[PDB]
Amino acid sequence: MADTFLEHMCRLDIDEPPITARNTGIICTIGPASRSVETLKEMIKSGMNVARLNFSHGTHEYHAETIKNVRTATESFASDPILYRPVAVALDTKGPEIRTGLIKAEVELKKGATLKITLDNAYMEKCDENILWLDYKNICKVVEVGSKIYVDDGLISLQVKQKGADFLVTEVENGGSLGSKKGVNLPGAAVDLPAVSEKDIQDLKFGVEQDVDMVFASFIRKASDVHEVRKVLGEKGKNIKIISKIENHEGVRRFDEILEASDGIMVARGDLGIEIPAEKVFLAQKMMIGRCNRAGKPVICATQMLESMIKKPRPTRAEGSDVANAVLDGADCIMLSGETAKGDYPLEAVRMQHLIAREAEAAIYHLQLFEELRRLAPITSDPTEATAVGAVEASFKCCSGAIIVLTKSGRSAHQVARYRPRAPIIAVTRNPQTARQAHLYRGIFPVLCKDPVQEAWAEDVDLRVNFAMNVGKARGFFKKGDVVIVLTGWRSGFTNTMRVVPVP
Amino acid sequence: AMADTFLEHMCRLDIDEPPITARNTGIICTIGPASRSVETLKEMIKSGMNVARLNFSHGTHEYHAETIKNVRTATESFASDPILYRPVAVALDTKGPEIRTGLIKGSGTAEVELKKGATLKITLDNAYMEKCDENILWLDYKNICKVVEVGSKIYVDDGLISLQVKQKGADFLVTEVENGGSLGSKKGVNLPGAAVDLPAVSEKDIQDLKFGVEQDVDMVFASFIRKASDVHEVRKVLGEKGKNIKIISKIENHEGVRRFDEILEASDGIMVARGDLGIEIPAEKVFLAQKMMIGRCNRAGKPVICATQMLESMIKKPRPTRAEGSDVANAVLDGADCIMLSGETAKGDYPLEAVRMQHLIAREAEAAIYHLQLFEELRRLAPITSDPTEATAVGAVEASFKCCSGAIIVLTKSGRSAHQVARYRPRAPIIAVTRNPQTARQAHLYRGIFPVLCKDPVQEAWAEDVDLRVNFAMNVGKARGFFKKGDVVIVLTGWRPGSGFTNTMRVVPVP
Amino acid sequence: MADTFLEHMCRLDIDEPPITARNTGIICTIGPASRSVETLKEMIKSGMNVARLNFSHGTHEYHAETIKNVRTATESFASDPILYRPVAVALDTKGPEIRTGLIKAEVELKKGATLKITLDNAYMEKCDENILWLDYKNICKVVEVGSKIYVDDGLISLQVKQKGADFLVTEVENGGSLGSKKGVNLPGAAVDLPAVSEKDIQDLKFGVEQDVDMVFASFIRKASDVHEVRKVLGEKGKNIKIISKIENHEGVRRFDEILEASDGIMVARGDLGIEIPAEKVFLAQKMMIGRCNRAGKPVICATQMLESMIKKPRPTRAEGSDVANAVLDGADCIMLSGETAKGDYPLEAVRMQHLIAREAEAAIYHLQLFEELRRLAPITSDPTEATAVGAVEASFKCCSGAIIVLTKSGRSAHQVARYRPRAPIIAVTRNPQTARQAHLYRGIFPVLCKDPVQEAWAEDVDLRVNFAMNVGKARGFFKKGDVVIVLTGWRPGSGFTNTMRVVPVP
Amino acid sequence: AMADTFLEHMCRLDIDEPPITARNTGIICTIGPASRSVETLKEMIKSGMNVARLNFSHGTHEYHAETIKNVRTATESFASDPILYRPVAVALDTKGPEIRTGLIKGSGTAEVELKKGATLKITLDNAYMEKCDENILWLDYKNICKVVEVGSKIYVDDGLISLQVKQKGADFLVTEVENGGSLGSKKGVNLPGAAVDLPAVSEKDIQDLKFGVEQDVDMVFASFIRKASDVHEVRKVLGEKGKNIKIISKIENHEGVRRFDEILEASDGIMVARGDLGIEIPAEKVFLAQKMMIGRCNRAGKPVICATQMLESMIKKPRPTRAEGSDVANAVLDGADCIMLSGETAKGDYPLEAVRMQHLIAREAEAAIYHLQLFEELRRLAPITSDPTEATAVGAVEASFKCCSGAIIVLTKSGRSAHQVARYRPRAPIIAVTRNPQTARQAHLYRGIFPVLCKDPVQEAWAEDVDLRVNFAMNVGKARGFFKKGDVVIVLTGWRPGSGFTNTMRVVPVP
Ligand SMILES: O=C([O-])C(=O)[O-]
Ligand SMILES: O=C([O-])C(=O)[O-]
Ligand SMILES: [K+]
Ligand SMILES: [K+]
Ligand SMILES: [Mg+2]
Ligand SMILES: [Mg+2]
Repeated sequence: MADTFLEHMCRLDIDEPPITARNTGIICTIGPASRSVETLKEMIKSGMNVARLNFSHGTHEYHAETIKNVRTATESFASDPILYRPVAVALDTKGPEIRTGLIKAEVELKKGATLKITLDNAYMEKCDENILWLDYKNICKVVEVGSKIYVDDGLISLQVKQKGADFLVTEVENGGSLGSKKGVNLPGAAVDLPAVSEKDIQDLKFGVEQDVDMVFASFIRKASDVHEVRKVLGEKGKNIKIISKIENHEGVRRFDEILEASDGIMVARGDLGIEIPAEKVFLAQKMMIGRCNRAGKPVICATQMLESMIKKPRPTRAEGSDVANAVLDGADCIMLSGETAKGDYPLEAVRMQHLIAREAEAAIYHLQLFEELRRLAPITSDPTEATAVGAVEASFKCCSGAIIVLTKSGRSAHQVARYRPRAPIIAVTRNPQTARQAHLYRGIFPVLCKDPVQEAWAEDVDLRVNFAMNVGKARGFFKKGDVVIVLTGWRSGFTNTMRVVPVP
Repeated sequence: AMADTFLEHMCRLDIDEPPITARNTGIICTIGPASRSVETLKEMIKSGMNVARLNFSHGTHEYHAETIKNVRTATESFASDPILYRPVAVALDTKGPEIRTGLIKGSGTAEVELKKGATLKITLDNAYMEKCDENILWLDYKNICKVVEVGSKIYVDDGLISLQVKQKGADFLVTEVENGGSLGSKKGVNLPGAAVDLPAVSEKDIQDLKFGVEQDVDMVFASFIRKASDVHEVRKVLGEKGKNIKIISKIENHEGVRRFDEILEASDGIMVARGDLGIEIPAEKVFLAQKMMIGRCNRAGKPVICATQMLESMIKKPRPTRAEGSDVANAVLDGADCIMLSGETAKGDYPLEAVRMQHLIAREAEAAIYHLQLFEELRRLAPITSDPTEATAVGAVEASFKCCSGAIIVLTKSGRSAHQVARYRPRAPIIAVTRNPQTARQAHLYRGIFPVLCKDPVQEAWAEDVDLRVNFAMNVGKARGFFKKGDVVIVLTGWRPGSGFTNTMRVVPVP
Repeated sequence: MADTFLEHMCRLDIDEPPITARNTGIICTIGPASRSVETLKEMIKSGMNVARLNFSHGTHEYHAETIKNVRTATESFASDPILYRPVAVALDTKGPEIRTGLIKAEVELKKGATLKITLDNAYMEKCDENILWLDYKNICKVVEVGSKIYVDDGLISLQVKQKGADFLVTEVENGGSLGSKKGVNLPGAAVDLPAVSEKDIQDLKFGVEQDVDMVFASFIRKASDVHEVRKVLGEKGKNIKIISKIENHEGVRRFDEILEASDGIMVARGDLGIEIPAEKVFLAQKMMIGRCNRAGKPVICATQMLESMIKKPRPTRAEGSDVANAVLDGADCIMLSGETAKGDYPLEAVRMQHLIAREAEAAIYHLQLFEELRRLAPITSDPTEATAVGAVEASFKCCSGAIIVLTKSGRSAHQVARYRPRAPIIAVTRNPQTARQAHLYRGIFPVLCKDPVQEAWAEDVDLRVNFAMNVGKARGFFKKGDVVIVLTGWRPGSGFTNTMRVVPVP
Repeated sequence: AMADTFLEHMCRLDIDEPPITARNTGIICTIGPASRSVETLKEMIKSGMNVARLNFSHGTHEYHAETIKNVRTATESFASDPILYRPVAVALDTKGPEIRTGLIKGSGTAEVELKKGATLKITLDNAYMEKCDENILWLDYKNICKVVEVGSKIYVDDGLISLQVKQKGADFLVTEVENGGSLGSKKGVNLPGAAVDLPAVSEKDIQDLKFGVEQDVDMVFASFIRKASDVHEVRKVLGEKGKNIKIISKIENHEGVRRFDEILEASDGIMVARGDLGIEIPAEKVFLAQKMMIGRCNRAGKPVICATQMLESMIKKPRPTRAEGSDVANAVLDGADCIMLSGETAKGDYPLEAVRMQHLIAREAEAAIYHLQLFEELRRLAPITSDPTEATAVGAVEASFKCCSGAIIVLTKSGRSAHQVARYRPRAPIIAVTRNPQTARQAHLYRGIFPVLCKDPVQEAWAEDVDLRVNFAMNVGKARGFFKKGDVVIVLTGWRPGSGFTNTMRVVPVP
């Protein structure tokens, strides 16, 4: 509304409540703190849209049981289709990780002490303060004397003092408590591990068997890595979405070809901020969100967004700012990892991301955003593109309560979301996978129609539209006499009709 | 357009890029001796005329009834092909509170020379009303001595001759010529700064407006409007029988500019009547008033006409001056909905060349509009509304830009749906399909509306009817060269018959 | 101040007086109506800044006398250095003109009649309704059956029906009265003539001898044409400004290379509107003005701006609009031709351009114009460029009465003018030619300091700044207590303007 | 800032593009046990500390006098080389109307575990002020029972523990534990929504402020400012002797946000004190208040500080969390003049790494600012004035962008000329040359200002005095790597000594 971004900031009002709808999807990592069906039901009620399974840990049998619990909780609400919320399942691959071994349970590494790194498997369960095993058998080929090795989210740091043929002698730079099977980072080293290992192949086939909705591919460095994951999913998994995790320097450098090959991007800030200087992570995050926004592809901001809530019921002020600014940047989804997998306050963490995301969406400077997105998108002969941007423009003109989109594949609703309306996008589908995957796109509130198909086209259209009207009324997005925008076809790939209709 | 700044947009204008076929700006032609025959009117229509203006400053009711007959005979000679038929509107331009001189005396030369520094007596004695000459001039404003004083300036004939009042009398004035010149018969007089007390709607005006209602004219151009109550009185004369006739207030004096907002609110549209305006206010200020008025009409979504002397030299020459070509283009760049020809078509030697030149310039200028900025500004200065038709309109225009559509096709009964699209100034032509002949004629007032009159019978099933009128628009656009099979067009329709229900926008390929 | 151009337009107010200063230069063509010392004096008082001498007509002896009269009229005001106005002298070359012979007097040409065009010089003084001689001797090699030939301001038009050896048989398409020695246009034909004829070389050498300030080079088609003009003016004329007249299709197509080679541009709309379709001239006009504004080179809009005032004391409404829109477009100068060379109301024509230009300058949307000029202009290590744009920003911030610029060559003042401040740019120089050429630049009000040079540089700066203070007070540009911007150097000579000061008017 | 849109500007951010040497955002470090020794303060200064914050919520006048002495000793250890000397400001942060609990009892564990649903009695009986435990909790707000009601929430220890009042008494409250946790001694208590009637300026605060004046502090961070009259009270206490001390109002409750405008008018600057603010208002609204206040301070040209938990994890860890890296960067991108460290430097294990991290992030964020849009908007929202100083400042900032200058050099007495430059947010560092030590330290409050203290005697020739100080600035910039010989800088000077005469801008090559 204000004519400048500065005036817009000056008018932000803490006493102005936001609208009901929350447009940014929330991705929760499942683990011991959130694995029970009972807790999952509350997670869903608190706002979880996507359950993420971290395949860096756990057996297939452990993950099959998590998936089972997630679906039990999700389907416990299916008896009321107007209130049912689809919940997607994401498989986050291990990828080319480096891990330490088992502590012979922690030991205290002291700054200045010597610590020897061994590849001898006779020590893989006998790590202590003098000797440390790790599973990267080629480490001696890629690090030099003077190299830095980081352990456990980059908190422990070691300096290589001597390099043998199959061992390293290091000095502890930043010490502290060292546990078992901790992650290792070698920034600057040309780590030669494969993008898709044999474990990754087994995990990906398991995801197809288990009917997952998306894959979060760790440590993607180039387009050929994405093509490899895509080849493994094969024809049977061809509709599974591949989200490439950017988390090293090469992935940032090669981001454009990775984006073109991917269905979406995760800014995987944990590893990313150890691989590049921490003071540069915000630049990469904003670069990648902007480029994904410009391309109309989903982008996830992830890792440590509410980290202190693993142990505290309230977040720090930096965490509140970080969630809000991710939404203001343009992130389609935000994510929780330890805060929901292992923390003491998993439901409070979900509710806080819901609350902050909703406040941040109300603070977006839509006047400039809508202008620049349209200026940066080319002209096209696609009738669905023109109808989508026309519908969004109409939605700003009448401050509609929603844009209702009927969609089989999701494509129609994605095209609308790319132009970032303020109003929620109620995407009506009969395809359950479409409904689960639509959570990746900002603004899309998927609803799963279960009424049988009508033989007459016009009748089946009116049925799904009335379904959306009832969902919107039930959720409090709008009320009788409000005005909504409705996008339909006139005959998949034929969305070309916009109607401005009052809610009955 | 596409450059990120207006300055770069200017730098990229290319005389070698042809414009599109469609011409969006309406052309209003004043009919007179040079254009009155059915034959010539047929060529005027072919050349681009959209509205025939009848100037009631001259002519009897018999005379104007015959002009209207000939306009309609020429217009309906094209009706046998509904695809190519062009509606032609009829406009009545009132005389209003004009001041005119008398006739030059029989003896002597046809015109008298008023020489700088000479004395000239102005009389109201009717014994001189047909014996005007270089010593004594009669005029028909019987109260003129009451509203002028010594030192007052009096202008005669398009402001070209100027007098200064040296002595005031009971029923005369003694003046000194300042700007001399040749004086003919029955010339217009202006008293800038004087409080002229003639009514906005005279007894003659009432009879003319009542005549216009009976003859079924489409619009009235109301001369010398100074305030909203002037407009209301015109509206009251037109009454219930003429309630659908559009009132265009002519702004031609300082008070009309001063009270412009209330006049615009009461009016259906505005004419910037630059002839009288440039005499009532300093000539160097007219462009300011023009740009202010076009801007405010654009903001309000009401039609605005730029009028008078746009191609003046073409009264005697077959090509216009460079100033005239620039004037026509800048009126369109300003945002005028219509442009107008007066003497160029009513009396000049090249009426068809004048119409053709306005059609050519307007089309080039429309291609030069910086739509990127204009569309953004119109949206920002337009309020949010709970009106579904308004949301649909702006949504259709945005979609029209996104796919570079060949047209926006709008089914409309009253015209309103199409006018709401026109207010947002799409590049593409707006084909307004109506079965209402008056709607089709009045639609010429709005930039970009190309009205087509469907004469097919109403199909029993609404959906079938709609598709009939859409396909009619498709045939018209293909025939006029606006688009071809496989192009994308925008189509706006209602959800039920009647006015007020336009809520549906479709992006469809042309068959 | 409005946030949108649309709202800016809506707020234009006919009752708001403009400031006193008029920033757009007025160029007047001198001719029979305006040649006398007595009239030239009134032309200067009415606002004429540049006297244009059209070398399509007249002998060197005739033009030498014109120049003497201009300088007599101009120096008649030198008595008072604070009110003295410099007046430049412009030579407008004949160029590759095509002219008909002598009728030997006018004939009528009827539509549909036959007219024969001959190169036979026996008929050169025997033009009539049947036979017409023109001086372009290769015309048959460039025209084709069916081509259009335009005579006399494009008002008569002929279509070639038969093409011979030294002959053309035409049909009269647009008739009318035909006098002697009228101009011919062959739009679409690839005319062969030199851009610099031998007569042009003698005329340019004459201009150097007469100390003219600028050359208006007719029918410039390419950069090498401009190079050839520069070569002829030579070392002796190296400071004469060369303005290329764009008036054919080739000049528009090759505008960029011509602008780069030129000191400035004239949009010569008369010939241009016959060479290209009349409805396209406004596009060429705004293109060239925009490109000249972007390059920071002067651009003149010319021809038929107030044409009806050749015979009438007031202009038409389209002529009022044309002058104003030229200024709104961004033209640095506007020009009068027949209106002052030969018409009945030369002083009224000048006064009207002065009045319209001032009203138009007050209506410019400076908020957007200053934003876009900066965006399009490069980052530079040149200190005077940075100082100039800093001075313009400062002038907008404090709504200053003027920007005062001391300049030897003009360049420092030209750099300010490119950023288009609202405030007048008082350019103080001791170089009289600098003072005359500065009229080419929108906003520059040049003043000629005649005081001797003070031994102390610092005192000589203050003296020249105090001179501008007195000029601005006398002309009513500002009053004591107003704030102005002052631009100066740090050491004497050209190329050191790096100092901006905000100071009260004493 | 070169892309035509903010979105493309984002798309072009390049992690491999190194930033300029200069860091423009001031860093304020809270001093405490971790950072109080002279040896550590010297390393704090080298790491980037610009302002030392003394937290008067804790410690005696003796303690704070010694802190001030050590800060001055470390700062003046660099004074031998005036080219490299960095001024360091001293800030006094008042206790204000704090509410705190008592000491945990000596018996049992050091902290007591409060369990969800347990009963906890709050008492005002002083016999318990050092005997708090899991059943009884003393606090020091003797009027608490008069401002809370049954149902009210009471928060303890950074809002981490929450209690609901279930029963009221004359000197006690019975509460139920809502959010349990480990309770230590002398923790902060918040009563959001309650009408706490503690004075803005207690007698203790008055003694602290008077001690601040006597110890020559540079600025005061006034806690819990709710209204302009609170600010006027601080200013009156500082009095004539303290009239040059800058008052920074800390906004940390709902009423201070509500009355922000009148507070900002009365204050020299603002601190967004997010610690208490995020307990007094919902945590999810803090970012809205932060961005509003930063925007309104930027619009007003007054310094704004973003404070609290910016690098909180670094109290215990040598690297920050990803959210902490993003928070610091976004504070700078919002427009914060300074950023602050609290426990990170006052008591943490990694004070030097925390300072260095803020310096590294702020420098990267400053290179990412979209100056193209920022400079346009700051100019559009700023008034036209006859103030010649203000016109000179915006002109130098425009010139700095035009030639990509290495610095803007500003000679200033009071600092104001350099403040006026900083308000328009140049990319180039502002080297503010002053002989007033207090001006130099206070200049750290303003984004972009690099203060340097000239220790040369005044030259009798004004022109020679200017030149001496400008060349000092040249040598500073070369030593610090802000520019080299042949680079171009902007120089602002006045036309006579004293404040208010800045009116000269020069573009000069670096000698
Ligand atoms: O030569 C000229 O000035 C013209 O043709 O307009
Ligand atoms: O006082 C403070 O600094 C706070 O509460 O954030
Ligand atoms: K993983
Ligand atoms: K010439
Ligand atoms: Mg009139
Ligand atoms: Mg010419």
